[PDB]
Amino acid sequence: DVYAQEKQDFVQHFSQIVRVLTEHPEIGDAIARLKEVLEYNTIGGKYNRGLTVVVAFRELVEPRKQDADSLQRAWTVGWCVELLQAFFLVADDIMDSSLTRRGQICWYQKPGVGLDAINDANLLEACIYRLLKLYCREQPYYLNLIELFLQSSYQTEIGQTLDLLTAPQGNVDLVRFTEKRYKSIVKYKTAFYSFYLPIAAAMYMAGIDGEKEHANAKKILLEMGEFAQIQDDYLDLFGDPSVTGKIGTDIQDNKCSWLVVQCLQRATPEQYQILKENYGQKEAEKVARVKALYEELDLPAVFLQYEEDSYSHIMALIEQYAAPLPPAVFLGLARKIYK
Amino acid sequence: DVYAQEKQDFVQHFSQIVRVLTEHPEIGDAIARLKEVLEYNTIGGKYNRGLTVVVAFRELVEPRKQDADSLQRAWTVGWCVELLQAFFLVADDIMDSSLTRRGQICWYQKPGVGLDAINDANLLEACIYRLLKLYCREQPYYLNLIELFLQSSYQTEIGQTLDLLTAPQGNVDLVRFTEKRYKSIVKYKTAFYSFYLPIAAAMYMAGIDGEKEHANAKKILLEMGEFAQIQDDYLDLFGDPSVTGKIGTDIQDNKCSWLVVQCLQRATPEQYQILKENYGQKEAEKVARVKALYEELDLPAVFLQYEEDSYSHIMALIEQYAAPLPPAVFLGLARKIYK
Ligand SMILES: NCCC(O)(P(=O)(O)O)P(=O)(O)O
Ligand SMILES: NCCC(O)(P(=O)(O)O)P(=O)(O)O
Ligand SMILES: [Mg+2]
Ligand SMILES: [Mg+2]
Ligand SMILES: [Mg+2]
Ligand SMILES: [Mg+2]
Ligand SMILES: [Mg+2]
Ligand SMILES: [Mg+2]
Repeated sequence: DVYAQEKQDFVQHFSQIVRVLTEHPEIGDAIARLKEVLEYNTIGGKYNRGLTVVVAFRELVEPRKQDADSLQRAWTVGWCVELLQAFFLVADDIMDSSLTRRGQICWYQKPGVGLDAINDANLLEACIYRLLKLYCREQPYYLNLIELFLQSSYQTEIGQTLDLLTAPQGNVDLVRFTEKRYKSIVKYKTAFYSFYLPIAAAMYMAGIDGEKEHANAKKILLEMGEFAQIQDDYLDLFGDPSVTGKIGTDIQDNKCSWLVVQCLQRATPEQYQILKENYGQKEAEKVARVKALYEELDLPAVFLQYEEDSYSHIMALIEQYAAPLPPAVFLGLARKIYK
Repeated sequence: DVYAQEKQDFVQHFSQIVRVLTEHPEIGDAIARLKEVLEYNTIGGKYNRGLTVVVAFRELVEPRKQDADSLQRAWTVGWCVELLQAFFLVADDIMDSSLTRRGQICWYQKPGVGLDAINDANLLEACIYRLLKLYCREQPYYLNLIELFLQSSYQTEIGQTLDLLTAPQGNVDLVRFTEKRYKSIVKYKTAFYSFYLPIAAAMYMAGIDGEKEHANAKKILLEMGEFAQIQDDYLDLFGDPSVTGKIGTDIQDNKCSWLVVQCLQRATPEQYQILKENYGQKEAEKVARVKALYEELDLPAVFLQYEEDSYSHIMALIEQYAAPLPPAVFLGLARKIYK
């Protein structure tokens, strides 16, 4: 695996990122806190979004053009994608009332952190533009990268607004949980930043700035993003937290999950009433009742059939839109998403 | 007053900003929520930071160069400074546990908003870069403006970290409340975004990009920022909430206020013990005890003498560093700050 090898080399570069971001004695205490925020929240994941930048860069740039400075800028932009994700996740954990992430308690759940995590999240986002300035300022793709990260943040935030508006706390929202609504939330809240952003960053760094090539890449990557969020929704309830590193909250949070959308399409009038009575509530027995209904409607089997259909669809889109990019750019990512 | 006239003309342009930011039917609901966030949080203030952009622009640019498009870009950048402030304040109200702002309950205290305000704050920040792209993309100062707003956000966030680290909830922190600590917090948390950012934005728009001229402007503006935060700290306890539009929380939040720093410099060993026992706690009787101690040490009189000394100092800095900029750029702002 092209990711599995480059993984340890990627993590080894974190130490330099922290040193450069921690490099005015008056702000000493604030800088020591930023280092703590970085070390707790940006390290511990699979680093698939950040590694995608590095792997795509090595596949798109001519090896004679892959000098020490060029590769350093590639790893740094990969770490900017990981920082963007860390910004979103620190805040998403507060708004989703989550307990754990990447095998440890959520940063905001830590004694002595609490709602100060809001500012900590904003500092993580600020660090992206600090790194882009320090390493890419004199490059011709500088403005393209800045605008890509800003645009990806706007899209994600619009997606999170849709996610939160469809999931009001204390209100029965089954009418809102439609396939059309689900597809819009997922496109904006995760597909852009998770798949389009790292490949587009590598494309701009390789000097591929054409509107058509970015549109063709986006066509594959947004569909891959849709499947990744469906899988994330499935694992929220049916995944092993020792593997996922987090505890699911979608049922309690009244979320427009892929699971609830599939339930509503297959439920009898009686089964709809069970869902209405038990969904979007904090009671453990009500959550268990929803999971029992999902297993009764064979939703894990419906998911298994969907993964197969989605995989074939994404492969047909790679055949249609990959050119002139090497298909291996999209196949490597598809190998990581589909298990 | 050059601000008092241009105030109504500034507010009249908000309608266009909202229309352009609310201009894909799938994200309809999210866009309707963004409009609600903008209308609740960006309108209702004095608009002094946003007006500073417009007034400084008209004073720095030749009237023959002040065309309809140029002025439209000036009002828009003024509204970007107001959006940046709205982003910081929506989040600062959550972390300071505030109740009201600009005469109404804090956005997060609204029933049905709560911690979703975290995402709402992030959308306000995203809107800045949406407006810069839509109006300033083809201008030579585009990258300078983007970098100025990003740098101002980083500085402010570093300042807020320092503010929160010096004010731990549940801990007696009087040792930390020094003049040197206070001056660092204030420089970063408010002075850059409140005074340096709007003048620098107008300077870049007028084609004044020289390192020396920006350094000379900053020398005046950061000192003005220091006084504005001291006045804000004084009004937190001794101001009229019908005038300030907000309720003070500095004593309850264990903040390193200018007032507590002055108290600690003038307190007898007995008075220090009263402060230690009553500061940084939510009990109304303990807050009242701290205010009684402040009035006993004549801190409102100490503030009155400070405003006079600060005013003379800022005027001496205008005489020293204003040139070649018209002194009226700094005098107009000084007239607004000093009451
Ligand atoms: N997309 C952000 C984070 C998530 O994927 P996560 O499962 O919390 O990591 P969400 O389900 O809240 O959308
Ligand atoms: N500077 C941000 C907001 C304040 O000025 P405000 O008094 O809450 O408006 P703070 O005192 O929290 O610093
Ligand atoms: Mg979540
Ligand atoms: Mg979420
Ligand atoms: Mg999830
Ligand atoms: Mg405050
Ligand atoms: Mg504050
Ligand atoms: Mg205050």
